[PDB]
Amino acid sequence: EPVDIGTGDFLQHFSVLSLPGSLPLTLSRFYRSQAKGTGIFGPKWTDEWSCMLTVHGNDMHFTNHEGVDLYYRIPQNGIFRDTANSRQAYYRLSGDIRDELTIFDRRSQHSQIFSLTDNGIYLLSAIHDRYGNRADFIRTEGLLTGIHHSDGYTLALGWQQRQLVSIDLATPQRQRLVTCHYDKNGYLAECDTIQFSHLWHEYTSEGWMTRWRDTDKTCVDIVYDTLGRTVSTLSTEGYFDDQFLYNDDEKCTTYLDAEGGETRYWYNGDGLVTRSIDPLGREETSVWENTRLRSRTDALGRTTAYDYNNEGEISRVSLPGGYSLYYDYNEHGQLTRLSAPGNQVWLWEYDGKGSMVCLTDPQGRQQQFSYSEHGDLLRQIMPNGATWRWSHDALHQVRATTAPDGGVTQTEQDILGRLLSVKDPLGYTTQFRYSKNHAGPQGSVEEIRRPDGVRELMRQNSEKLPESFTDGEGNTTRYEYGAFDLLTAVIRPDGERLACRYDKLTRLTEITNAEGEHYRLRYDKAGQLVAETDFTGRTLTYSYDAAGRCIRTTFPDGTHLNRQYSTTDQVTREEVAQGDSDRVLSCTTFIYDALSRLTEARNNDATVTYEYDDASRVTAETINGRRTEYNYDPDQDTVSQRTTAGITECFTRGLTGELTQWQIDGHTPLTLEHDLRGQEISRQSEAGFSLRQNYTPTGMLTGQQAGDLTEQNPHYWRNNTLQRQWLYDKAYNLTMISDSLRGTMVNSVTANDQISHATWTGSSDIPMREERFAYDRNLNITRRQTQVNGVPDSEAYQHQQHGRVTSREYKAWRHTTQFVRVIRDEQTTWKYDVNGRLVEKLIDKGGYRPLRWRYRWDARSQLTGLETPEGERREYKYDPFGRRISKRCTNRDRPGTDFHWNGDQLTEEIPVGTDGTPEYENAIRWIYEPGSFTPLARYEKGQLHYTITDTVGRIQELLTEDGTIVWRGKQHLWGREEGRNKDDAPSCRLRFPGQYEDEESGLYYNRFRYYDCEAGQYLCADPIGLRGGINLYAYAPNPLSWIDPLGL
Repeated sequence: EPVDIGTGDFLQHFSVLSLPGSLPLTLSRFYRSQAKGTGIFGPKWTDEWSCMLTVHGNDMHFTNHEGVDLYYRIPQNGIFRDTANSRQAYYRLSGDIRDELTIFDRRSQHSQIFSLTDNGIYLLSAIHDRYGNRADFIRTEGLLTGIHHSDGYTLALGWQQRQLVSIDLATPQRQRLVTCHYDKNGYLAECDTIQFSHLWHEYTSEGWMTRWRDTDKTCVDIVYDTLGRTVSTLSTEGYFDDQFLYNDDEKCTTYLDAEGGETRYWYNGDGLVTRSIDPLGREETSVWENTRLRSRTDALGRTTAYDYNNEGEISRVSLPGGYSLYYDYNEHGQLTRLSAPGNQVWLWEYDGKGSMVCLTDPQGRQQQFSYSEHGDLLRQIMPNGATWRWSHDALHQVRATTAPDGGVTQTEQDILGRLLSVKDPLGYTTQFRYSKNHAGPQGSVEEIRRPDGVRELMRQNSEKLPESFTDGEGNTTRYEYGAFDLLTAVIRPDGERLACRYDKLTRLTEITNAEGEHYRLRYDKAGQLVAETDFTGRTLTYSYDAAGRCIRTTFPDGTHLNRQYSTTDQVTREEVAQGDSDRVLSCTTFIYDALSRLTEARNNDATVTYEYDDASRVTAETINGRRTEYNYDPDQDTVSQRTTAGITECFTRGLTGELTQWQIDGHTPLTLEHDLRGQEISRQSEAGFSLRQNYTPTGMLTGQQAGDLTEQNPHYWRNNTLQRQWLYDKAYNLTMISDSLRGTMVNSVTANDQISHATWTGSSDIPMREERFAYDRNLNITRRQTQVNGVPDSEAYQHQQHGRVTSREYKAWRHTTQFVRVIRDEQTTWKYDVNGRLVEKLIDKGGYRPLRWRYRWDARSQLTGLETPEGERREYKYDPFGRRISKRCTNRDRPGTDFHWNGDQLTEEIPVGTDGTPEYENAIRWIYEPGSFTPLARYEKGQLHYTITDTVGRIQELLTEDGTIVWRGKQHLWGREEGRNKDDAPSCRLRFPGQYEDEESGLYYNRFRYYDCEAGQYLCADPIGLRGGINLYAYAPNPLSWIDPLGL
């Protein structure tokens, strides 16, 4: 909003200064081209330090920080008392005109004092709160020259020929905050601020701003008509080449944006818009009542209404769909009650100074807050008794926090509020140093000193935007910007560029990856994304309704995905149609209750229902008849008990909400301990299972010990102990693993933090097994070579096209005695359909019959069918949320598997006989904490196994309750599992978080996509597009650093 539609005013509002304290001191500057007001920054600019009351006849005129005028009738006795004006009722004027006048703001509980000067004028002399925190304004020769804050600092304002040139922090420290210059006519020409922007301005003789610019890329030219109305803008880089048309007879203003769109506004006598029509013809109307908004109706006809109480606050909001929100206040305008549908009520209680001392939630639970005399929050008591405490520095910023467990976190900040140091409950200190660029452009550097010795650098440019980041190993990422602070380039530590380009309204239209290929986006006249074409040339098209809700997505093959919405913008129905026939191939329904809570989702393959309690907490999720029930801790809203098929689990949590005990089906419980930083140091079962874990100064998981709790009986726990250690480089890449069961692993990483060499060694210094990796410009795998005992074992080179693997050569060697000869030689080719889905993988094994895989998909790019080299057919089905619920062999003698879920967690794999009968009594239950993707236990036929997981949450060991190691994982870098376990050992198909191995394909099912752990890629494009990254097929650049549990 650069232009006031109701007047044609050019408008600008910029932050100037923001000083922390008990009473925060904030300053800004507001510009209006046709304004007549003056502030501390000269004519045409207004500010919060220049408000004044002036006598006009029998009225007092209040001039606020925008130049708006509110009138107050002077009482017969000349004494104001809680006097208000309905146009802005939150302002309350009190006081005798012969003494001093006070404006109380009901919105903030702050007060402004105005003192008599000259010609019936009351200038701003103080600001204070209800605790007495006060800022005094000192004026000499009529000019504001000093400010004294009760926290203990002072400001000095420097004037030259009655023009403000400087604002300085004077005591207890001397610091320049703002510097100003003016043109030949006295208008503010330049304003450099220490915390915010540094801008220049140019004006006509009347003060009409014809140009403004920043320090580098932004420069805008504004043109006015003879009446002072803004008619055009244009930035030097082309952005916002806009025009403005005015029809004062019709009271209509037209906005012609730089991309050909036309927006018409109809305004009232107060300049408020009563009706607008957007570039697509969509209309929105508003009803005003003396500058007070009473209703608003969108293009769909949905109306939101606002009622008000006798004091000017909103008392009722009527929402589309019959929902109303009620607001009640105390005599000072502080919200004391909020009433929402579903009989949800919040209560706030205030003491004599306006401090919020007690909050009552809809369930009647109370939170008590205790304050100091000057308003500092000192203590908070939660419903369960958990107590937080805070102390504060001289500027009333928090300097120490005591957690419910007594752990203390100390923070230190400077006068500008920048963080200087942090000492955690275990005494580890991180330091932050800042330094300004005194030479050249106005850059700055921030250095981070971590308690492990790591030093990191964070540089800013003259626009105070991130310019570069250098990690603890010296790798530097750089950033470049255009006008309006648009990110135009990212330069990776390896030197490669990622570029972005925008249209004349600053909407992103093109991304260029390091390879040089382009991802393009197209918009309609209203800014809605109507098309996008990825690097593979695949185009999707979108359609929206009158409220901007996407109602159709069109795929290259012709299919449409239609969506219908309820009045509350919730998807009620989804449909799949094909081509020119609007024939429905499938439909998915979503049903909601009277509180708009999803109660049933249904497609052709699954029905999912949800039950709720009065607090809208999910108490039951059912999937095709399989019901999981929940109970909740009454104080923490955490799951305290869950049951599926008669098997009940119990969750016990501490004051902070940490898991302290877990128990299932009457088995011996699992108890867990945490340290003062909240990190788990041990978990334990009296049956015998025991696991200790320790962390680095920055919280890295770095040590694990299992078995022999007290080192009392090493002979008894022989072959049932584990010592594991993880070491990291100064960029926090996992570079070394010590594992008492497997050996030692050493990793080398690239500047992109990608592993280029991984070596496992056991008892011989020569590495037993090595993996060597190379990557292309998009950080996708190219080369993989393996070595066994220092002998070349196999070599593969895969080739990407448009970011997805297309072909690969592979060869393997047999070792003769010292010689090597090729014993396997094969080329693989990948083939994708026009929608970006892998449809064929063909392996030409030289000297053999070819091996071919074929994949069938649905319109949502879900893998519905798989054909093997032998001709067998597997089939998969998914619920309305994309959760695979079943797996069937459609043409052989292979038992199927049903899948049960809790939210995003695969909780049960249920064997299905060839006659289709599920074997619920043989189900394998995986135990997760709710919301977590890391399993803690496994339950099958009354047998409980505990897990030990690595640094990414992957299972490495399964142990019985008494601590016997039964399963041992062994993986190649990118996830291929190949540990050899006993035949009777429990199966463990879980891999990386969210991944499940299908033994019929070797693929890892990963929620929304299937993962190829050999190519390191997914079998189709990311269904969320750019929102998952610019690598649409890649898994993660480093599989020991990042995870992707949803496959997105």
